[PDB]
Amino acid sequence: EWSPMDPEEVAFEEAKCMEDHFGNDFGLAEKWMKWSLAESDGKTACYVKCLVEALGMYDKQAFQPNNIKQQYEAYKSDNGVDQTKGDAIANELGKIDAKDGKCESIAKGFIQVNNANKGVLEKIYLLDSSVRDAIYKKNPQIKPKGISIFRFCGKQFYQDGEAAYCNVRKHGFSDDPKFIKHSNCTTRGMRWMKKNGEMDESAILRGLHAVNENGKDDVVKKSLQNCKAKDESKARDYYKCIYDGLGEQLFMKVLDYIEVRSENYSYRLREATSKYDANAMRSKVKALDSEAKC
Ligand SMILES: Nc1ncnc2c1ncn2[C@@H]1O[C@H](COP(=O)(O)OP(=O)(O)O)[C@@H](O)[C@H]1O
Ligand SMILES: [Zn+2]
Ligand SMILES: [Zn+2]
Repeated sequence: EWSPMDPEEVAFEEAKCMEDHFGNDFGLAEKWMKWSLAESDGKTACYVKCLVEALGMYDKQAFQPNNIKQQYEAYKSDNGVDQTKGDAIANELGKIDAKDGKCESIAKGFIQVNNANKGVLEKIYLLDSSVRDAIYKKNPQIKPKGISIFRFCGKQFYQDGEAAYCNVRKHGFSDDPKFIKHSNCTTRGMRWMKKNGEMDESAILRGLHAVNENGKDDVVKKSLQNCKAKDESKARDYYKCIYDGLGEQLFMKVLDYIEVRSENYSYRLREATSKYDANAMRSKVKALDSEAKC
């Protein structure tokens, strides 16, 4: 089921749709980040479809006005949109064609509504820079941009420089009791574990393909299938199952790149940081060790 999303959740989902559809056209990716959605750019049609489904705007045959209303209500004290305009676009979007559910059908009505209320959707869905940043400042429990998911989780459970923490940095795993909470936080933050507590196999494979690995899909599937996990330590156990299946070297190569990208989800969509560079990763991992005082 869908529920209101915080600015980190929307930014995560937006970046995932952009990566899946931009097709190495960075100028088109730049337009999407600015929400310059124009039917006339080839790939934009199916990108909008990805975006509205991921944001809970589109479900069955047409849009869901009560989802958009729920998203507006969840952050009305911060989105800067009047109650009149809020309920307006919810109903205004829920009067769309849709019906069949094609890319060009949903994108046409979305681009049409977006241009009639420019900037309002970015505010309601917490992608507007001022709305996003104010929410982050008032909600320290949400991971903001500029800090990695592992560092954000690590600061909750470990003292900087403590031995168990530096083992996590060095080997990606720890036997100490705090690692159950930490790996639950990071596996969920990486979306390897979904909100409902179940593993997302495709999300793990995204991390492998990001570092240009290709033959290990059926290896990950077996690790998950044969894993004996108890609900008290569910994420930790699946995390260790993936660790053992891939081995430390490959597992950490995947995790290090996930960590670097988690500071700003648009990382791979800028051209200079669009390609995995194993040589550049060494100094990035070193800087993250230093940040943790390890
Ligand atoms: N919590 C977050 N964690 C990681 N990346 C985030 C988060 N929130 C937003 N982002 C990313 O931040 C990017 C914006 O970075 P930057 O362009 O320098 O900031 P701004 O919006 O001010 O331009 C967005 O495209 C989004 O992907
Ligand atoms: Zn090691
Ligand atoms: Zn096969």
